[PDB]
Amino acid sequence: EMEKEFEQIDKSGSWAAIYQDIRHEASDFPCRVAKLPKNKNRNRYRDVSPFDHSRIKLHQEDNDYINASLIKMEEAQRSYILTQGPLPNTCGHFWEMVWEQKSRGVVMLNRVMEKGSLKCAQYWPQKEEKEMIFEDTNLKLTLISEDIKSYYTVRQLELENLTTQETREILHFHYTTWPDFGVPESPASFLNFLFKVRESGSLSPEHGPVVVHCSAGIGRSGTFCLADTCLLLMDKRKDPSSVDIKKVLLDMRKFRMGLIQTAEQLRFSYLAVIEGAKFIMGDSSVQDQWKELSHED
Ligand SMILES: NC(=O)[C@H](CCC(=O)O)NC(=O)c1ccc2cc(C(F)(F)P(=O)(O)O)ccc2c1
Repeated sequence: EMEKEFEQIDKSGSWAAIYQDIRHEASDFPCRVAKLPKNKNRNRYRDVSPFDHSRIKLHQEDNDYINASLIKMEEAQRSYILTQGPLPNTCGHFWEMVWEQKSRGVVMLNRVMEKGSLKCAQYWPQKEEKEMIFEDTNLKLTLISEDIKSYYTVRQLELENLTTQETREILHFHYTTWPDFGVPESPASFLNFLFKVRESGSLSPEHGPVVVHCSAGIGRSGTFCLADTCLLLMDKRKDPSSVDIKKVLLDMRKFRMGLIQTAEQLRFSYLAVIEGAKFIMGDSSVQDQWKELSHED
């Protein structure tokens, strides 16, 4: 029982313990390819690498490496590609990955400038008159429109494979107020963001997996995916009471290491899922409650 467990853990103040027990149970698979001397500059962080069994491969011959993982949730029937914030030298690989995996949406949960350093490279154009070209991967990216809100910006991008001259629309959902190792403003804000992503059609099975990222591609990225997966499960299982957030997070960590970086982020996932459960069990008629509470404007 989810809500019961939440109160139980809250009262005794066991969030750090619960979280740490999860870390101590977390799967462990090799990241041999990530550690090859030729991929050192393709990794943002030394301790954050994709497992070999689930890493996304680039359809390049000389080097198919990119720090990205395919989180394949079998029961929930949803895949997500979690990846690190692109480096100055991996933006072409990033968009290449987007192209080859046929993703339709990209979810950015961090800021290019967090605290005081490159927490991510500026991988999309900021002005529609100044398209970006990644000569290494033969891709062109142009900004078509932007929809700025208080805590998130949604963008329409046109990615073109210059070899094929084929064009595609990519939706970019950027959560601009989620601090590294921090939590969203509230379950409402987060859920308002999640549902807009759901509504765009970016998560549909007719498209490639949505590409989700923050700085390392594990904390905020993990919190986002855990919530979405648990909500999916509560909408599918005979009884949502059976959805164990802890077990869900553990199956996710079989695909990428370090998902959810703080006890507070795990606690927030409980909060987000419980709140989101309300608007899945019929009461969806008042979803606008989140849009109002999130402020948005
Ligand atoms: N300089 C490094 O590469 C060290 C290495 C630490 C070690 O080797 O033990 N690791 C990091 O700097 C390092 C590791 C995980 C992070 C995780 C986050 C994050 F949780 F906020 P995320 O949501 O962006 O994944 C942000 C920054 C993060 C930095």
